[PDB]
Parts: sequence; C-alpha cells; structure tokens
Amino acid sequence: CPLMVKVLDAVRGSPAINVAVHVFRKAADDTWEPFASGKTSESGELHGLTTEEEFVEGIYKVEIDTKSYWKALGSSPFHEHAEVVFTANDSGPRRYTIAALLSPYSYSTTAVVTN
Amino acid sequence: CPLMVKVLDAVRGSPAINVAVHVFRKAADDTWEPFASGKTSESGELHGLTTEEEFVEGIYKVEIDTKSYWKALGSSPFHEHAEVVFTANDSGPRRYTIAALLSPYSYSTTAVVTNP
Amino acid sequence: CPLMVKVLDAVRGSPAINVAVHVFRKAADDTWEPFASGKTSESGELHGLTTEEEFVEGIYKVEIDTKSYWKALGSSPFHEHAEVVFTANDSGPRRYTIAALLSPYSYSTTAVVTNP
Amino acid sequence: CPLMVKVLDAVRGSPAINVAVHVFRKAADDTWEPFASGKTSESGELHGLTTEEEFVEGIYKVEIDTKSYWKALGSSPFHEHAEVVFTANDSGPRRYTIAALLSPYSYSTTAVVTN
Ligand SMILES: N[C@H](Cc1cc(I)c(Oc2cc(I)c(O)c(I)c2)c(I)c1)C(=O)O
Ligand SMILES: Oc1ccc(/C=C/c2cc(O)cc(O)c2)cc1
Repeated sequence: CPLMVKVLDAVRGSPAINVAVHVFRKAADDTWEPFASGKTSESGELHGLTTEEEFVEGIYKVEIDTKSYWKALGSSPFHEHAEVVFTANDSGPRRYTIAALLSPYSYSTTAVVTN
Repeated sequence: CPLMVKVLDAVRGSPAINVAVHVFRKAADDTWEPFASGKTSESGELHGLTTEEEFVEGIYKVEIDTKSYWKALGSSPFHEHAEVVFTANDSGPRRYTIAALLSPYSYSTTAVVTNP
Repeated sequence: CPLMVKVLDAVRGSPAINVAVHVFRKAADDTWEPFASGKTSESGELHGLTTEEEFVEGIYKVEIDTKSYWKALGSSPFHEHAEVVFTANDSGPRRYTIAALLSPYSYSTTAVVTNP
Repeated sequence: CPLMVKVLDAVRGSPAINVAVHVFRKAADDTWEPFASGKTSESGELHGLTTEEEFVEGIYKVEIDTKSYWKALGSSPFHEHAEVVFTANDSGPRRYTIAALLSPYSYSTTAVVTN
C-alpha cells in the first residue's frame, strides 16, 4: 500500500465517508491518465489504490469530489473538488498518505511520507 | 497598531464578525493577567487592542471566543475557544497579526510577524 | 477587482512574496483556457488579475505555483502546485479572495466571497 | 481508549515524533488540574491517556509542546505550545481524536468524534 488517502469533515468532526477519489498520472503529452479510484470508507480512508509495482515515479493528481460530498449532506459548497498534485520520488520514503480536512469554503491537505 | 487579529469563517466563506477576543500576558507570578480585549469588525478584523508603549516583551495569550461565535449563529461547536500563546518582542518591537480560520470542529491559526 | 489572491508562508510567518499564480477558465469544449496570471507582491497579495466585465460566469481554476516558490527559497517541497477550482458568478457578480497558507508538505486554502 | 492525540509535521511531511502532550481537566475553581500526559510515538500518536471510567464530562485542555519539538529539530518556532480546549459531552459519540498539524508559525487542529 504505497498510496493511501484520508479525508476528514471539519463541520461534523468526523471522517468524510463515501467521498469519491480519483487518482491520475501525468502522461508524456501532459494529459491526465486515469490511474486508480475509489470511495472513502466509514473511517474516511481509501486503501488499496495501487501496488508498489504500478506506482512508479512521476506526477500524480488526487481529485477528491468534495462538491458531491457536501451536497449529499445538504450543505452548499464552494469548490468543485479538491486537487492534490505531487511528484512521487523513489529517493523519498516509500509510503504516501494524502490527508485532507474539508470545510464548505476551505480545505487543508498534508502529506505524510514514511518508511 | 502592533497586535491585530483577523478571523475567517470556513463554513460561510466570509469574515467572522463579532468574535470576542481576550488577550492575556503572563505576570511575574506566572498567572495570566488580563491585557486587552475587543471584538472583530464587519471585516473580521480587530484593531486597536494595544499600543507600542503598552505592548512590552512578554508571553501573551490570545483567546478567540469561538464557542460564543458559533452559538450566536445557532451552532453547537467542539472547542471552547482557540488559544494562541507566544513570546512577543523578544528581539525588539514587532507587529503581529494573528489569523484564525474557523469551522465548527476545527480551526487553523497562523502568525504574520513584521519589521525589524 | 473581483478576484484577488493572498498567500502566506507558515514557516516564516510572513507574506509569501513573488508567488506565481495562473488562472484558467473551463471552455466550451471542457479544456482549461488560460484566463489571467500574475505574481504576489511584497504583501503576499495579487491584485488586478481581471475586470468585472471579463470575469464572467464559469468554472475557474486558480493554480498557485507553490513548488516554484519553495524551490526559489532553496527548499524541496511536496506538491507541484495548489489548485483551487470553483464556479464563479452563478448568482450574479461576486468578489472572490482566494487565500492560501503554505508549508513545504502542506497547504490550506479558503475563499472569502462577498457582496450580492 | 476514549481520547487519542495525533500530531503531524507539515515541514517534513511526517508524524511529529516524541512530542510532549499534557491533558488537564478544569476544576471547580477554574484552575487546570493535571489529568494525563505522554509523548507521541513514532507514528505521531499518543494512546492510552485515560479510561472510560476516568474520562467524565467536563472541560479539558490538551497542551502540545510544539516549541520543544521544533527546537529539537533546529527550527525556530512562534508558539509556546498549541492548546486545544473542549467540552466532553456524553450525548456526543464516545471516542475523541484530537489531531494537530504543525508548522513553525501556524497550526491546524481538528476533532474526530466517533462511535
Ligand atoms: N494583511 C492583509 C491581507 C490579508 C488578508 C487576509 I483574509 C488575511 O487572513 C488570512 C487568514 C487565514 I485563517 C488564512 O489562512 C489566510 I492565507 C489569510 C491576512 I493574515 C492578510 C494586507 O494588508 O494585505
Ligand atoms: O489518522 C489521522 C487522523 C487525523 C489526521 C489529521 C490530518 C490533518 C490534515 C490537515 O490538512 C489538517 C489538520 O488539522 C489535520 C490524520 C490522520
């Protein structure tokens, strides 16, 4: 599990459950190729997106469908989605956690990169 | 104006207006002595808390009354307040902006510290 | 000035100066068309990106070039940029401030949306 | 485990390891009584602070010694510590996670409250 996504809800103080997450890899021609996707669990986590063999160095985009999340809760949001764009580097540690903390007009995101 | 406080609401995407703020300074006996207080304006800003003369070196606590803010809007929040505790003016006078971004179960705070 | 961008540095406690910002607007064919660009000033603010006339309804992407910022300061950061994607002016003209707070492996962004 | 503390480092993109954390309970006379304390683990977590029987309703303060953390890494910080002050309410869900994301001149904190 080299890539994990964790999503929290700052309005309810809870994991953000059943949020759609799409990961893309940047192709040679600067387009975004679908790579992996899923929905966050009851604990706000999405595991099993990729494998060590598939997750090569490159630029990746993690798109979190925040707009749909907020609308399903009956709350009016600002963003279309949250985007996290980063380079995977084999020099760095091997496990990437992308965390995001959501509010209707704001979000925070951090990377936890460990061995 | 060497100490300013700015507060935003992350639910509304607006300034957080009418937020009460209490500033304390640690006394010689290591208790928290009341130093200044005020409330944020329509722009979410609180100016005029103190003066260059009065804002001496010390350890200061800026308490932002987030629970009262949210309750006044009919919301039950998690935190009692947001506390920002820092040493000021240890290398000479500086200007401090304490910014805070509020959600019902979360907040962020940052400091912008300028000149010398 | 209907679109403004403000960027802070959470490591230094200062405005993030000379941050490049590129704004795109989604075209009829659903590609991202370049709309405006600029860089933050000494105050960490970017004004004058667009005009009320030009800033029509649409889906906009504000790309803040955080990697170039950090690399220019001799730091290797995590993200390529911070992207802020939103629908604008769907209920008539509004003024948008996009704020971002930067750390080498993290950022926060919020929107302040005002009048009608 | 009704109370857990998790601390992350936004400069290095890592858990915040060996951070001192002190929890206090507000007494009848408005003073802060020591309640529990510890140091975060290699995963930036502090488990086992209290038990269900001990963690009664009331106002609690979680003090995270951010200044010492940053100084041990050779980095100059702004805050003396980070403080998180909240009421424990038996009406709400039963497990509290206090999370904090640290930078030298900023921090974020959120509560994840679940059953
Ligand atoms: N100093 C002003 C501009 C300015 C606007 C805002 I609005 C602000 O407030 C926040 C609050 C949070 I919370 C953030 O995450 C961020 I980014 C900015 C700050 I500080 C400065 C000038 O004179 O130009
Ligand atoms: O298991 C976990 C529990 C909580 C967290 C919190 C992450 C987090 C991310 C942010 O961008 C801001 C913040 O205040 C917190 C991460 C992992």
